Amino acid sequence: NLSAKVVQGSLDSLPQAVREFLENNAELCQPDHIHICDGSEEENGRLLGQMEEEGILRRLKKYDNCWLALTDPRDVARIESKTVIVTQEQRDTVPIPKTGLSQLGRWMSEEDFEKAFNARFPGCMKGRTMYVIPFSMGPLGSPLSKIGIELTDSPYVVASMRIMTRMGTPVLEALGDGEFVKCLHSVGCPLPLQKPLVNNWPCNPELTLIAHLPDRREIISFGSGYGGNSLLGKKCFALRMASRLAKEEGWLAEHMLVLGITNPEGEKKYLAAAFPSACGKTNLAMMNPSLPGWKVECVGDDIAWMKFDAQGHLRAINPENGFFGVAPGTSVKTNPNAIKTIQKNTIFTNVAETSDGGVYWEGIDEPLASGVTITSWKNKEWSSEDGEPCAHPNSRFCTPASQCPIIDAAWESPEGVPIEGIIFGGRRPAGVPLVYEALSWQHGVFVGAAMRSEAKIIMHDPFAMRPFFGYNFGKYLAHWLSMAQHPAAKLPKIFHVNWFRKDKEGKFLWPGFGENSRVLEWMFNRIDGSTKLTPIGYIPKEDALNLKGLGHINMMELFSISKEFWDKEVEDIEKYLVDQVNADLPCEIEREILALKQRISQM
Ligand SMILES: [Mn+2]
Ligand code: NA
Repeated sequence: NLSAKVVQGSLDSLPQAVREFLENNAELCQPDHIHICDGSEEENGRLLGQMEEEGILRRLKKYDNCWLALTDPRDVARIESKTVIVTQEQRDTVPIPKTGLSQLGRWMSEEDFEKAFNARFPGCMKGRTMYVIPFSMGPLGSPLSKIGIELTDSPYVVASMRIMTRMGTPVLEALGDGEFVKCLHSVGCPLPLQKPLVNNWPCNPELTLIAHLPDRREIISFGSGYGGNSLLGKKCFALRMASRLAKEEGWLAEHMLVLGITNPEGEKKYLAAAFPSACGKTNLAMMNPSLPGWKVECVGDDIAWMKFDAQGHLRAINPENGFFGVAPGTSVKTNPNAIKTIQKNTIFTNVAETSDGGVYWEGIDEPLASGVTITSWKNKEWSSEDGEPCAHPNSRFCTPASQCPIIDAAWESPEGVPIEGIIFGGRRPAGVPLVYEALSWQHGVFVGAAMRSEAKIIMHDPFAMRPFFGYNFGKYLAHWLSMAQHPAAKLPKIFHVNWFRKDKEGKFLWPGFGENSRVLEWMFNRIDGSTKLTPIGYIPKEDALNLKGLGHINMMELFSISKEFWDKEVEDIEKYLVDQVNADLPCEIEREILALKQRISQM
């Protein structure tokens, strides 16, 4: 029966629980075939060809084994309005706010999700193949890694997951009879197609819904083929579901890159940073530092799982296997290590294509050769003159982590790396200095809680987890606060940075990119035990920041803290936190809000 539809692998080699999960959903989804993925090169190569024949991907002949997917323009991004978490009680998932709808999560009742589900999945894979992706989040076979099984009817998903996770037969062997996260995904276009297909990219924007059911350990996603919505081990599992597991079992799952930096005397520290949208995350994680004798190496550019070890050090591991980076704005100048990374074995999505088979995008900063022309991400001849970008602004590259020329030697050590500093941020055109340090752990938690970033709109993105909390943010804030009562904890120092402060003409006060290494240098030396006290925390004292080799920098304006800007800031932060967090806001946070007000009132 079922075995008759299997075109690769054997039902009988799957652990029984994996087999039951597959059986239950094949019966539900009614796919024409079952493909058990093995993770092999040969399978990958096979699936690429198949994808090329069908028009899903094009070869990028300028490079070694790169491919380009173009999507339906209705499906170009993770969509938060269609993303929900499902729990018996609303409060376990989001706080009940004082006014408005919560912006800290979107809960759906189990009754509502059951109707939503039944309206979408039965028969959804008719006419297509159901692929079975065994994948590990974390180095294969570690005790501290978690495994999932994602069923999908999208080969683009398979190939992306092979890069972004460890996938294939070795994960099934490691999993044996263990537990796993059940992940079900369908693009939602059963054949025969009921609606047109744009660029050979199936999606069902109307019914798109990305659900998480933490008590069942299930992620169920329907109707988008796009990254955050389809690659379920990354945002769905490694951030949302995990942040909730972590709150239960003593650890943290966070939206942080992790880098190791070494000073000219050979001392090395690992730092973690949580930044909101469009703040240069990959750019910092794989920075080529400008300061002589300094070295930066990349552990991860997006997510980190962290847990206190036996001596109380917070150790991080990057549960991903690759980088799903925003492409526009990537160039040799801004991120030479990212460029080198994506020179081969990479999938690109919604970027532009040169006539010689290369890629292109806003900010790539690479003159075209005489006669080379550009095809945009909508498949049309393109020119600067048309008044739309040649690449979608959320376009991506999906690339093996092992290819980063500065990948850290410890990026896959199953014991993780010891975090000595955590860095929060955002895009703040006015008011917020280049760097400041927290006064205490509780104050550091409040700094993360207070994060805002200009996306002409400025929004709150606390800890850069606003779209990703797996559970009540007030409870997450308690969970972080409680780290300070962990026996012998060695708490990382907390900082906040802003690469985007502008003068009155809107020009950047700070050059950023490699020059950010000057700011990392000061944090590094602060971790080693100097400062100038201000109401918002410590900034570097006069002349402490290393400016050698830079053109002029307006230090005074860059580090300026005005009472008036900050009177409004703290009023905004208070309003936000008391309104959105309400009955769940920890008293430690309340005290930090008041204290900042008190300090600001003293200026
Ligand atoms: Mn991210
Ligand atoms: Na997005």
